[PDB]
Amino acid sequence: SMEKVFAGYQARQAVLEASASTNPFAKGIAWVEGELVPLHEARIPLLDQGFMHSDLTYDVPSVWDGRFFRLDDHLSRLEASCSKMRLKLPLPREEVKQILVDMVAKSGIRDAFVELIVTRGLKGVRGSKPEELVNNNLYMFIQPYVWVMEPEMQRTGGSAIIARTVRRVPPGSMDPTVKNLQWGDLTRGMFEASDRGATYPFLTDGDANLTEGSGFNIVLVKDGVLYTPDRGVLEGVTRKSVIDVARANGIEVRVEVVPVELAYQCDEIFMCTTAGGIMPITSLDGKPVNDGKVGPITKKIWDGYWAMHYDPAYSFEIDYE
Amino acid sequence: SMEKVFAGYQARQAVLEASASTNPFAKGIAWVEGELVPLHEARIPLLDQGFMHSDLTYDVPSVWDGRFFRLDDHLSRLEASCSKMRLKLPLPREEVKQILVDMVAKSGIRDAFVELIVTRGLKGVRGSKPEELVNNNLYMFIQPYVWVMEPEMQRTGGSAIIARTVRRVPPGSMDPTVKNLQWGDLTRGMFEASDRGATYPFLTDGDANLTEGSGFNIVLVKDGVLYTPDRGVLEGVTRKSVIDVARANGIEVRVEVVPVELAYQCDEIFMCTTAGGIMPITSLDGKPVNDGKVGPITKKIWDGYWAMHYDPAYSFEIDY
Amino acid sequence: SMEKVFAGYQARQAVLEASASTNPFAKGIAWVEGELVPLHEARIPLLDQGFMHSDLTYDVPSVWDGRFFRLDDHLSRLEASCSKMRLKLPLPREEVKQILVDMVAKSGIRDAFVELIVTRGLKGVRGSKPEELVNNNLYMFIQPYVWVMEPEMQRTGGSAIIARTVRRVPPGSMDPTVKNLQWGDLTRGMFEASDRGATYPFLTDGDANLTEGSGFNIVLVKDGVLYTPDRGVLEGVTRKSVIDVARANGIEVRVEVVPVELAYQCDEIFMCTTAGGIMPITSLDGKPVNDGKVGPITKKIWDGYWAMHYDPAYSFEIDYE
Amino acid sequence: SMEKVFAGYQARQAVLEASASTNPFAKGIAWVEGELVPLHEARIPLLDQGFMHSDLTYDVPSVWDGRFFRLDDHLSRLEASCSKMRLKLPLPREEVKQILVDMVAKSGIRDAFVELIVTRGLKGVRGSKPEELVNNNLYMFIQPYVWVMEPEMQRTGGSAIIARTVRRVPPGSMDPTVKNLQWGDLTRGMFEASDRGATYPFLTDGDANLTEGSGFNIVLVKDGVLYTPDRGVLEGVTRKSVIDVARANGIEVRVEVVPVELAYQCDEIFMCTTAGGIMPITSLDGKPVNDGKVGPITKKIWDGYWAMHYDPAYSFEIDYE
Ligand SMILES: [Cl-]
Ligand SMILES: [Cl-]
Ligand SMILES: [Cl-]
Ligand SMILES: [Cl-]
Ligand SMILES: [Cl-]
Ligand SMILES: [Cl-]
Ligand SMILES: [Cl-]
Ligand SMILES: [Cl-]
Ligand SMILES: [Cl-]
Ligand SMILES: [Cl-]
Ligand SMILES: [Cl-]
Ligand SMILES: [Cl-]
Ligand SMILES: [Cl-]
Ligand SMILES: [Cl-]
Ligand SMILES: [Cl-]
Ligand SMILES: [Cl-]
Ligand SMILES: [Cl-]
Ligand SMILES: [Cl-]
Ligand SMILES: [Cl-]
Ligand SMILES: [Cl-]
Ligand SMILES: [Cl-]
Ligand SMILES: [Cl-]
Ligand SMILES: [Cl-]
Ligand SMILES: [Cl-]
Ligand SMILES: [Cl-]
Ligand SMILES: [Cl-]
Ligand code: NA
Repeated sequence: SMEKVFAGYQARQAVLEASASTNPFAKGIAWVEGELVPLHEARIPLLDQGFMHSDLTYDVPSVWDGRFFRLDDHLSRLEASCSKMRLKLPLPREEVKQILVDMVAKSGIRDAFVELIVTRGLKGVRGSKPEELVNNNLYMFIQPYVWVMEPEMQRTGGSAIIARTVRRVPPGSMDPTVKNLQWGDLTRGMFEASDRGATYPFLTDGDANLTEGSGFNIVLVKDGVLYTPDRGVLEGVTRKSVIDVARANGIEVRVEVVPVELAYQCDEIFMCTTAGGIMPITSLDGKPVNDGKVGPITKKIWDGYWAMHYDPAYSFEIDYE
Repeated sequence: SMEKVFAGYQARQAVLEASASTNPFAKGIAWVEGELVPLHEARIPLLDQGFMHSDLTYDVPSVWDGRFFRLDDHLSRLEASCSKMRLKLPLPREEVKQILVDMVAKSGIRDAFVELIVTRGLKGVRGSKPEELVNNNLYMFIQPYVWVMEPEMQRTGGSAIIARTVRRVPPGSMDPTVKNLQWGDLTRGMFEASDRGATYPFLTDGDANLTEGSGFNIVLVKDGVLYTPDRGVLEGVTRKSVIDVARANGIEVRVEVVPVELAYQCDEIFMCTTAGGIMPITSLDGKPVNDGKVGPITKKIWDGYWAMHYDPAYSFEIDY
Repeated sequence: SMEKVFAGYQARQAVLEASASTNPFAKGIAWVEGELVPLHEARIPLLDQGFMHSDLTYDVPSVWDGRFFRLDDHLSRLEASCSKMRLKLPLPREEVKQILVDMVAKSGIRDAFVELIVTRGLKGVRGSKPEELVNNNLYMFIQPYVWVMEPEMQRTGGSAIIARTVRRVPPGSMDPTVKNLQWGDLTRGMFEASDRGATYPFLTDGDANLTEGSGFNIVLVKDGVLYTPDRGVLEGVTRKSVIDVARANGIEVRVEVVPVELAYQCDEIFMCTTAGGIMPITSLDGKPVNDGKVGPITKKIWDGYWAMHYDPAYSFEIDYE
Repeated sequence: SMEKVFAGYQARQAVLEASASTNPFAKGIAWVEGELVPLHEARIPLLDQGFMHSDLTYDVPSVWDGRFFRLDDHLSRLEASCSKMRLKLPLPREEVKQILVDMVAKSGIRDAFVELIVTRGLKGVRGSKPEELVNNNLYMFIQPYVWVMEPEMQRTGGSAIIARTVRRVPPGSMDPTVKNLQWGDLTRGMFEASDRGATYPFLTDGDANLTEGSGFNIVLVKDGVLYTPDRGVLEGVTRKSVIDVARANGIEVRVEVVPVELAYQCDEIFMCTTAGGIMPITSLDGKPVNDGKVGPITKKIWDGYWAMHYDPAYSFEIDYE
């Protein structure tokens, strides 16, 4: 149930904040050039191309109730993203896995936002031969779980708008399956949502089709069928878990081109991302979605998603010692 | 004169190199939270939104022969970029000017690449009211002049391609008049150019029109008339200087939609940006541009652009 | 003041409507291969490439109160469209205008919809040399004045929507300054407007900018300044007349890129085309434009536009004997 | 065996030519308002919206060696196209099939190009209720088989270019799965190919991906795998047959987004459409495709495609009495 899941998070959260006075990693821990530092003290070289030209890729696994969730899927996506950008994970994947879990155990964080960043390094791409672009930089940090939609808002649903002043960066400019931090369009959508009195922007592809929002995939529900865009979006691990939950309940999920018009004619809407999970949308463009309540299929997806966090096929326990 | 301008630069480079053993700022100086540090030692907070989400704007003025070139145009464009992104220059504009001048003077660099970065700060835009987004961060650094085209290549021109695996980010996603560091498409084009045996990628808008390249504007020349794209590109200060020079010489500049086909049927091609100046392109898609030599109008713009660096209306001397 | 012009047309309508029994051309007259036939009896070859592949351009001048309005501008734009499409007006422009006034004369129509069509001919472009594509076909007809907005609606303003299920054909696909009959996107927009309970669709370029609608240009007014898109649209003769009226009245004109958001924050909206003239819009997306009344700048352009039809510099009288 | 197919076609061509003196339908037959006329005498009303605004859909089945090829697949696609455009086939599809067979038998054409056109009718969409737009018009005609690539050129393959002055109309403007005659972009591409010394234009989607050409789908072959675009194109019946032949031969076909770069790195290229069949491309942008010869996998698809014309699951024999 939703109340039991959030009550456990609130308990573990309070325990974490009580440890902050004696554990300098309780607010987060970062890995910078082989050194573990408190997150809010972490610094990176100004000349790092991940800053100078956002020449990087990244990925965000999570920890819930002391259990890493689908970590191997995120590490595999990071490696695929690195290869698409001609980057290379600077450490063996097995060592990265050991460092990540050790950082979580040192922080004591039971519900964690985990981020890995692989940047081009100190040498820019311009005027460089491929041989001198191999010293890629790696940054990792753990921090308390981040909510794109706060737990209280998940009980009643959120408000969204179809963005009309900004469209998603097309794949011909930037591959949206390569997770990146070049959030120019998404930051614009967030400003438009604030100007229009809503919280979440839904960005189109400029061809009257839905893509994704500012840090989440979009799923529409109409007549017992789930619809989510197949192109122009990140292939989210949460979205993959949504498909797993729907298949277990005999619910069809159509991963295809989704017209904007369907968002106005569907029964339920919810957002999905690692930093938040399953987040219902009960208002669109100032009007309620159907009856303005969290739909029944959304709760089924919501309940199943968090149940997967204790399935040993998708999670493993962390030894905090 | 190309040889005269470059010979002066190489001579000043020897002076800078000889000073490096006793000046820790000779390789660059950075301004971080009110502190001046050697550029290669400068560090920024990991949680800065300029890194966490590239939530920033920036601008790049330059120094040549100890003269700041068109600094007030770059400072004004940075302020216009900040307002468009709901950022604000964290220091008064005049105070920023004196810091940059003092930074250049401390470094001893006579030909300088100067960069100013304004990021959102330590708090992200997501789930935030406008009041908690006013603590923007400022980063500035001086570094030796950066060449998108090396001086020796400018004498003969470079090789370019029309990018076919990537197109420019449309203005409906990111305003290209707001200078930003989200170079996803530009970095892809640089890889495609390397894959195809050329140096400079020319990105289209996907609608079969030219836009800009990986850090430079594009100007085509046909029958004595300059053509440069009017939308989907940065309004470069170098491009504005090109128009200034062509204005003084009676050369018509057409800032309009430029179709891709014109790049294959023009007489001269050259790029322009602060990090390099006027850079001729004598080869396109593996084929020569006209006669494969640097064109006469390009040389006219070239000579006029560098003479502008000693015009008091566009520059001022730095007291080292 | 609308009444004088409308009553003139309404009274001239009765003279034409009462002459329907006697006049075989009161409902229209067409020019097909050198012969003149009643409009609703005209026929074209099935193999004409103007039908087989919409391989044509066209233009619509008009007659008002027995005065051809800016006919030479429409003829020049037609010749420009032909050259851009590698077509050629199959008769000297001088013979075309003489044939045109003769057709209006025999029809007796005082307020007429005139349409010229130049098609590729009977031979298709596919697998053909340039020399085999020179026999272009010409089709011309006169028709009673067509209103994209009824005169009664023009006094109160109409309802419009920003199309969300369709966007305008980009110039890189089809040159919108070459007037064509490939209305696939405009027809979809008209269906969307009917679906959403409005009359007129406003199509975007997919990049959150305004373009044009189904057969008209769009003009926005805010703080006494006219705004109309500068690309991706037809350079309409009515729009050029709107700008001309603005020149004579000291109005600032901004022919530039108009973002979609300006339509939701402007003071007045009106559309313009030869088939209807100046056509106000007082409702957008189900909400009133400003105060929902025909704004003062629109009424100013409206009165000036129809006064040009009696200006000898822009019109000339037809001799009906 | 390309000779076996082409020689049989030439023998039937000689028989049809000798009958042209006595048969007025040997050059084609058209169905216009229930009347059968010689194709080159067929006329349509000028005011038909299929001409006035290209407000129509169409489809092209074919006859080979006296056998209709996949006719019901074309009729089903025609019905799906009509429904998407809010049109309706003006006759029962079984009667339409009976009429088509009767026209082919009456013409004596053994290898035929068959075209069916459904237009909006005489009343335009602009300012109309759904009731007044139900009188759709139907045009059908038979004519000798049309070759987008001549049989002799199919032996050595043709030359193509990636169009750089034009891009395909995006689906947000016009649905490419709805076969239409609004060939504005395709005609421009055909002119660019002629300007650049090539025969066939390959149009991109504007996002550095391949779509289709001027009346054909595009298939790339690399390392034994077939690639063809999954969006922005017509879902061709010939393309469907290509997938059928490749599946019967254990050859993988990937219907997915195809980057432009793959066209410059692949082993074989061929086009496919009803009017011509499998058409190899051995030159791209003035350079040979691999060795410049018709590839082995292309010939395998070529042989299987024509063998399908005698498979009872994809063809049926016409009784010419
Ligand atoms: Cl609490
Ligand atoms: Cl994202
Ligand atoms: Cl986030
Ligand atoms: Cl299905
Ligand atoms: Cl649906
Ligand atoms: Cl376990
Ligand atoms: Cl354990
Ligand atoms: Cl000097
Ligand atoms: Cl003229
Ligand atoms: Cl033909
Ligand atoms: Cl269509
Ligand atoms: Cl849009
Ligand atoms: Cl109309
Ligand atoms: Cl019109
Ligand atoms: Cl009279
Ligand atoms: Cl043979
Ligand atoms: Cl009409
Ligand atoms: Cl027989
Ligand atoms: Cl029926
Ligand atoms: Cl070429
Ligand atoms: Cl699609
Ligand atoms: Cl298919
Ligand atoms: Cl590839
Ligand atoms: Cl069957
Ligand atoms: Cl069958
Ligand atoms: Cl048979
Ligand atoms: Na959008």
